[PDB]
Order: sequence, then structure tokens, then C-alpha cells
Amino acid sequence: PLRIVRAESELSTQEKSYLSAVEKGDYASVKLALE
Amino acid sequence: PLRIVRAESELSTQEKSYLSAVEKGDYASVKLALEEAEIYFKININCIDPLGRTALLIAIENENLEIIELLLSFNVYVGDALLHAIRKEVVGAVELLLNHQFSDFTPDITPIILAAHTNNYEIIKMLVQKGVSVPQPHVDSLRHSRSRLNIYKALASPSLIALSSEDPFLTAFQLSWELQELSKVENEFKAEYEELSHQCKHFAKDLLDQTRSSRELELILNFRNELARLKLAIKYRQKEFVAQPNCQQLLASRWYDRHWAGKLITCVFIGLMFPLLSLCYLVAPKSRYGLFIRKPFIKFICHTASYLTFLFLLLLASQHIVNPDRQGPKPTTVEWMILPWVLGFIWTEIKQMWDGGFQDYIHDWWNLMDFVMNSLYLATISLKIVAYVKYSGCKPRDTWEMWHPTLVAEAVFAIANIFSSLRLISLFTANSHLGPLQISLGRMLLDILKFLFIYCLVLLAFANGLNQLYFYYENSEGMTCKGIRCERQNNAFSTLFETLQSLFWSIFGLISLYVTNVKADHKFTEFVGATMFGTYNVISLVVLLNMLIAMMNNSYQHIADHADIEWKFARTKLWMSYFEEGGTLPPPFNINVRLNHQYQEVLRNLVKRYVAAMIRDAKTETEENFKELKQDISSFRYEVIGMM
Ligand SMILES: Cn1c(=O)n(CCCO)c(=O)c2c1nc(Oc1ccc(/N=N\c3ccccc3)c(OC(F)(F)F)c1)n2Cc1ccc(Cl)cc1
Repeated sequence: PLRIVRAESELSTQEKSYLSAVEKGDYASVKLALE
Repeated sequence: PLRIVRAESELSTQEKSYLSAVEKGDYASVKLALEEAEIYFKININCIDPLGRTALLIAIENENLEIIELLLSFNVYVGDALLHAIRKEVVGAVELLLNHQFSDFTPDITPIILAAHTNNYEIIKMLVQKGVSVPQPHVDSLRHSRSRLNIYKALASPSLIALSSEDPFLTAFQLSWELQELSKVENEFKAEYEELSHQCKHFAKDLLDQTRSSRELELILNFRNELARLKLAIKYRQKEFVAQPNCQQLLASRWYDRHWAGKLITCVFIGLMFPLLSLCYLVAPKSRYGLFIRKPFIKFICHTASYLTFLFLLLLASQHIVNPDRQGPKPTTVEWMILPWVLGFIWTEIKQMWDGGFQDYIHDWWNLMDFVMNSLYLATISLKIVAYVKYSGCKPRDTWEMWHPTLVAEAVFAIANIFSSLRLISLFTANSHLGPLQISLGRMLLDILKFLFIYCLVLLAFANGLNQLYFYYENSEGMTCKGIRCERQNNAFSTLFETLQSLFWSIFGLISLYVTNVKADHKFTEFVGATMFGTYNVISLVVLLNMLIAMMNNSYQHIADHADIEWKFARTKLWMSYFEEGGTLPPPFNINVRLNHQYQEVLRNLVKRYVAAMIRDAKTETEENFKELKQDISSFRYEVIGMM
């Protein structure tokens, strides 16, 4: 059989860095992204 | 003794600092070590340590991704680090290792199989997003058996079922069954095949446990007449899927559709008036009194009362009032009101035949206990009808031959009342107190059957010995009776039949001690016979009946661990037989376009909630306290870097 991804989509290519910023924690980048 | 190292070489001196640098985390030092222009520093970057880990293995062990990227940008050896990263479940390193002779992983282990073994939702999702295929399970018997087990161990992971399927319920049922029949045709990894099937039974229960409202639970259990999916789960022996509080409540609501003393009298009152409401089902199946019998609870009471009516007059067929002794008698009054019940039971069995075919129809105990009694009743009818037309005359009963057909018919009729009255215990799976007791009592009974094969050999051996010793002294001179079943027991060990009977009645102490004597002054043979009888008594009563207690006492504890999920399963099986028409008459009076879309939407909601719950539970569990330290350390480091 061929395993596939069912009923799912992709998040983003630029929001991954924004999420990782709050994942690791850095006030500068997190603030800058929102501002 | 003198000890020296066997088959080991020394690596180097310069590389020790390089290994320590990549271990500790000196990012600049490892960059400098790899920084070689037009000449190598004689330092082998792809060197191994006494511990056996490569430079890339040390880095992925310490989670330091920066040195991992530094090493990868210099083209160090790669090809085994991806599997180690997946095994360590470091998600950051997996992506890096993906967008780029001694091994510790079996040559059949693909990265997808190892990821499914680890059971990580993120790693499996990342791997499948690029497109991977799991091989289909169908010389070197060691590798082929292991390869099959690794594919099944990775095909049963809950994450893969929830991530790639069309109906996570059906795949859980089918895979759990084919993993159960594969544990017996492969009886060398049976322990690791039963457990793999066990975890596929709880997945369906957990997926069903995520229901929020009553409407969606009904749609799940009515997918593909009524309760179509529930009947499918009973087929695959899904005990955990059925013994769940929500579906138990749903079934109880249909079943019932008061106090301890306020229920027994109500049941008696309802059962006393069963014929009226049963005739109402034939005269006019309407709401006033014909729809009452349609309630499963009401139907169960009436059938129980009707069967007790048959049992009551069965006790009235042995009252002296109802007939003298005479050859070939016409049946008495009771027999003509007994015949309808026997005919109804035979009719019910024949009706049950059409959906069976000896496939799971004869394995159940209370089907082979009904076939025997029906056969006995038919044989009684045949023998009585044979004796009626070819015999007559009020000859005294003390003159008939021992093989007279009337005697045999009476005997087989008597052997048939013991089996009809022993099926009332099958109705104990409806009481909350007597229910679990019967189920647990019938499970510590295959252990007793295994213990008979030793007693039947000891008995045969001692019977052979005693008969061989005593067969020379048979006598029947001046005695009215002969055997052990009279007042003056004699000829106890003269033949093999009487010897096998004498050693059975000695368990209960019903055989005396003067049966080991002979009509001669041979004290040597009498002493040997007595010693053999005593040796048989010792073996079977203090050595063999104390190991049956000892091994039943240590087998009841396992049965009581899971005894509510089996009693509820049996009770649901009993309940579902009364839900539909085709039997709503006591034995006495016996003669898609959008449903798929809605189901898929509910399935999506259930799968998403289950994924959220599993990731929440796995992430949190002491383990949550580890993340905060790293988070605050990283925040402090970033703050310091920003200030500098
Ligand atoms: C097997 N037998 C026997 O058939 N007859 C009947 C023959 C006469 O009709 C005995 O009379 C007898 C006996 N055995 C005995 O002595 C024992 C008893 C029990 C032992 N052990 N355990 C148990 C365990 C549970 C319950 C009962 C006994 C045991 O253990 C041993 F020493 F290791 F042998 C030895 N006697 C009595 C006797 C007669 C003559 C002498 Cl000189 C000495 C003793």
C-alpha cells in the first residue's frame, strides 16, 4: 500500500519562524514580528 | 590471571580534543577544526570513538543543532544519522537530515517503519508528506520472521491509522483479528503477537470515548438496519468496544424502553399473565396489549416464565397419581402438554440452523447442550412410538427383559430432564450479582479439563494392576447379588469394569475394606492388594486433589482482573437477541448521498480530538518541567546576545 496524508493541509513558510521564535523565546524577534 | 585487550585498536591523540569540543558544545572550536584549506590537519573528521559514536552521533545526542548544521555543511559521512535521529525523536535534526561496515539497525528497517515504531505524530507526518510506502506483509527463516514482525509492529501504531486511513474503526477491527490468528500459526513469538493485538483493541475504545453528544454516538453505531456497526463489533470479539459506559447506557435505554421488593413482585405479576399478552400479539398486534410484548424486557420475562411453566409440569410427570404398570402405554396427560414445548425447541433450533452451518454455531456450549437434549427427546419419542404399536398387556414389571423398549425410553427421557434444567444457569447473565460469578466459574473450567488426563492415567494403571492381581479369585457361588452395589460387597476386583468402578467410588469412601479379601488363606496376595489400594488412595486424594486446589486458586486471580468487560459483553450479546421480531412468541405458543458525509465529518472530529488528547498526554507526562528550564535558559541567552 501507499501511505498518504489524508484531510490535512500546510501551515506556512514564513509563519514557521514566527512560531519558533516563541517556541525558543526571544523578545526582540517576537515583538518585531508582531509590530 | 593476566588480562589483555582482545581485538581493539587506538584511534588518535589530536582527535580527542575534537571529540570533546563537539561534545561540550564549542561551536567556534568545531568550526576551526573542520576549517582546513588546501591541506588536511591529519585529523580524521569521520573518526570513531571507543564508545562507538561518530561525530554526527555525538551532536544529535546532545540536541545541539548548530554543530549538527556546521558538520553537515562540511560534508561529513551521512547515511546512518537519520535513523538514529528518528529513534531519538529529535524533530529538529530529522528535517535537517532529510533536506540534504557496522550498523546498529537491522538491514530491513526503513525510516518510516522506525518512525512508526517510535509512534511520533510529527515525524510520521513529515515523512509521509514527502511520500513513503509501507511494504505489504506476505531460505533464511530468521530474517523473514523478523521482517514480518517489524512491518506488523509498525502497521499497528495508532498514529499511522489516524494519519492515513479511510475508516480508523474498520482498520482497527480487521488488523486486531489477523494479528490474533497469526499468534498461533507462529507459536514462537506468541507473547509479542498477542500484545500487538491488545493495543489495537483499546484504540477503538479510545476513539469512541471522544464522543461529545448523543446524536453522533448513534450515527457511529448505525453506519452501514439498526445498530449495524455494533453487530459488526461483536463479530470481531471487540470486548472493550462493547463494554463502554456510553454504548451500555444506549443499549439499556432500548432494553428497558422501583426497589428490591418492588421489582420481584412486578416481575412475578408480569410473568403470571404472559399468555394473555402473547395471544394479543396474534389476535391484534396493536398498542393496547400487543405492543407490550414488543418491549425487550417484557419479552425476556415472558420467555423465562414460559420456560418455567414447562419445568413445572416436568416435575408433575413423576407424581404417582398420573397410571399402573403395563407394556406399551399411551402417553399420559402431562406428555401431551409437554410435546408442544419439545416441538417448539426443535423448531427454534432448526430456525437457528439456517444462519449457522457448524461455523461458530457448534463451538458455543449452550448449543451443543441443546442439540444433545433435543436428540434425547427425539429418541424418547421414537422409542415410545415403537413400543406402543408392537406391545401390549399388563404384565408385571418384575418380569420384563432388561432391554425392553419402554425401560430404555424412560431412561433416555430421564437423562433428558437433567439437561433441560441445567440451562437455567445460562440466564444468570442478566443479574448484576450472579452474572460475573457464572462467567468466572466457566473460565476456571478448562483448567480442570487439563487435569483429568493425569487422573485417567493413574486410575487406568492401578485398575490394570488390581485386576491382574485379583482376577484369579472370581466366584459367584451362593450369592444373590454380585458387585459393589449391594449390601454385602463382593467381587470388587474380578473384572476390569468392576475394577474401574471400584476405584471411582473409593474417592468418596463408598467402598469398604473387606472387599480386598478372598475365600482362601493367602495373606500375601491380600496384603499386596490392600497395599495397592492404599497407594491409589494416597496418590489421588492427598497428592492429586491438593494440586487441583492449588492451581485453581492461582488461576482465579487472573480471571477476576478482567471480569466486568466479559460479563457486559455476554449480557449485550444476550440483549441484542430480543431487539428484533422473529421470536416474539413464547415457545408454548410458537406454532449513501449524505450519511457518508455526516459519518466522515463525525470521524474527522473524533480523530482530531483523539490526536489532541494523545499529544497532550504524551507531551506532559515531570517531563513538562524539563521544557521550562531550557526555555528560560534560551531566553536568557538570547537576551544576553541582544544586549551584546
Ligand atoms: C501405602 N500404605 C498402605 O497401602 N497400607 C495398607 C496396607 C495394609 O492393608 C498401609 O498400611 C500403610 C501404607 N503406608 C504406611 O505408612 C505410611 C503411611 C503414609 C505415608 N505418607 N504419607 C501420607 C500422606 C497423606 C496421607 C496419608 C499418608 C508414609 O510415607 C512413607 F513413610 F514415606 F512411606 C508411610 N502404612 C502403614 C504402615 C504399615 C506397616 C509399616 Cl511397617 C509401617 C507403616
